[PDB]
Amino acid sequence: LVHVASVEKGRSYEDFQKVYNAIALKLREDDEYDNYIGYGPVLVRLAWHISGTWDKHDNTGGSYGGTYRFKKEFNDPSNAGLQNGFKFLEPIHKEFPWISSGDLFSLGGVTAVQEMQGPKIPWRCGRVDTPEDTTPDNGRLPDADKDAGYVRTFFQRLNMNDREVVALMGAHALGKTHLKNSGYEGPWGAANNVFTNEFYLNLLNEDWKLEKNDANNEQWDSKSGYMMLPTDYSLIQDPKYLSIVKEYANDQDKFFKDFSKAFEKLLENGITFPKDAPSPFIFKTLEEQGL
Ligand code: HEM
Repeated sequence: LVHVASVEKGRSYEDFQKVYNAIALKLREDDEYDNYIGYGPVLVRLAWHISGTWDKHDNTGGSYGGTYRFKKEFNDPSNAGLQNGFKFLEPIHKEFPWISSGDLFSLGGVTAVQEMQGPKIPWRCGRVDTPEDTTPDNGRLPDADKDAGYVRTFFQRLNMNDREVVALMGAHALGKTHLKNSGYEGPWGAANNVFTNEFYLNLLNEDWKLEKNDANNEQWDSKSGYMMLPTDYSLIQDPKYLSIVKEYANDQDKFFKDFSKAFEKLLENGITFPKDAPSPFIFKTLEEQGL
């Protein structure tokens, strides 16, 4: 497979900045979702799950085709709870019917990180909707009940190295786990709709206790009322991952710079960009525009 990026016919930077502004205004407005966390966290989880199906060996999956819109991927057990993010974006797609599904789903993730005071993420347009038979089969997204060796091996399929894996996992400062979606329950931290290096500081400074939860799954719980998945706690059990966790815990700016690069790479895997194509767009926040 080759997937060539094709700009939506006749659209420029200003068009995409209007879709970003529509998503960001609705993030502001629907602030009550999930006990006042807001939709920002489920939207960056949606952008990672539609990208995370990519396989570097045959170029299948990834964000390009927008195939989450199809039943098979939509109903994947690993995507439980993402229907909420889909439903959020659906009025925005009726307002801007020209944008492709993969461009809308990935842009939702970018808009959410930046509106939650995160780093600017360069974003490229050009994903093209592909047919229902290009939809990847279920089972390509990662399990949470595993160790550092599984994590390393998993992310190799998306050719992410150690630094990129640790930077990307820092998005778990956002939102929370929900028992009915995944068999896990609880937040990773206190400031869960502000993008900060809090995940790393919690992993290094809390007194974590291994416990079983109500779904019979294990998770690491702290006195503070926070939790960590087996795969998160893996990052301090592996010596290579632990030196990077310490780095980001001591330097949020380095975490932001590395997260920015790794998240753009994740959203663009599998896509070939012609050099006639526009450079990556840097969108302004509502705040920068006075809106
Ligand atoms: C080995 C890797 C990963 C595993 C096993 C994993 C697993 C999970 C699980 C089990 C949840 C809870 C779902 C729920 O009950 O609602 C979750 C939530 C979330 N994940 Fe991850 N994750 C991984 C990587 C990532 C990455 C790479 C990102 C983003 C760059 C990410 C972003 C999120 C976000 C923001 C949420 C919160 C969503 C919400 O609050 O509804 N995760 N993750």
